[PDB]
Amino acid sequence: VFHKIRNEDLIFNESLGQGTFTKIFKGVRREVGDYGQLHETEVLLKVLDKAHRNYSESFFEAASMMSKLSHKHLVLNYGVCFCGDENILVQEFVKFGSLDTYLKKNKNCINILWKLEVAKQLAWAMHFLEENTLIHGNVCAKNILLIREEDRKTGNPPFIKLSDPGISITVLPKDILQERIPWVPPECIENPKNLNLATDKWSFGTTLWEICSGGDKPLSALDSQRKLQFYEDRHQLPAPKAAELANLINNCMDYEPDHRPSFRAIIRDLNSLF
Ligand SMILES: Cc1cccc(Nc2nc(N)nc(CSc3nccn3C)n2)c1
Repeated sequence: VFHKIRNEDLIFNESLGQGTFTKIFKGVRREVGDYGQLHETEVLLKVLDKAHRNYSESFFEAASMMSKLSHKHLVLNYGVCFCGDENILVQEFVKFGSLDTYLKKNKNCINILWKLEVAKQLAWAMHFLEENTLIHGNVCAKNILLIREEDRKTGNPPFIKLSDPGISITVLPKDILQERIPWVPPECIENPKNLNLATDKWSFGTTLWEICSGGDKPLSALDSQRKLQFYEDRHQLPAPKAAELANLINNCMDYEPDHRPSFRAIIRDLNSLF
């Protein structure tokens, strides 16, 4: 159960746009920290309308279940504000934000070894979730958060976290799932009840395609109906220009869910590209 944060300890400063049925803000939380020190902590606030009850329950149950598994590559949620007509997730503010925007802002001037390190870190997060049999269900580059940039002097790589899962595709409207092709796997387009650990292997492949493509969105030129035809004709994504990960992408985006490799196997594969 999330720690309850009082509305009077939350300051909303900047509107940052929308997620899927969420409104996003930057703000500050006033809190008591270690040694009793009084802090004003930068937070990322995700607002859900309590009138969308099924969506809010799904969102917060997913955030809560993943925050029960503390891990270096999983986002920190500080708690929640049951804030009148809205329920608000109070999350850590990750300094460099979403990875797809970061890669665009850096004009894909990122070397393959950087991409390999981020891919390995996500794979280790996903292996942890797999070992815990916890489905994330919305793995994508917008949900990879860059804590720190590479530091060439120390040799330290970039460091990422995986963000909260959001509303489950088992409750979302079908038209939203189709818009989310090719992150949502073919079996879930056929029936959202096919959500499974295998779902995250597919979406991991799509996310590696994003990373290798400098934050482009696959199939962006296709409307929903052509995205369904993509899957009907069982096509595979084009190799990214950073084609070093094309084989892994295709191996994870296997139309047969039971053939998608374990994250332990994915990590070994990534290591062998060094
Ligand atoms: C540089 C910068 C700019 C904006 C936000 C951050 N920090 C951040 N921290 C967290 N925890 N999560 C996210 C993604 S939330 C989302 N969904 C839809 C839109 N936005 C913004 N960004 C950093």
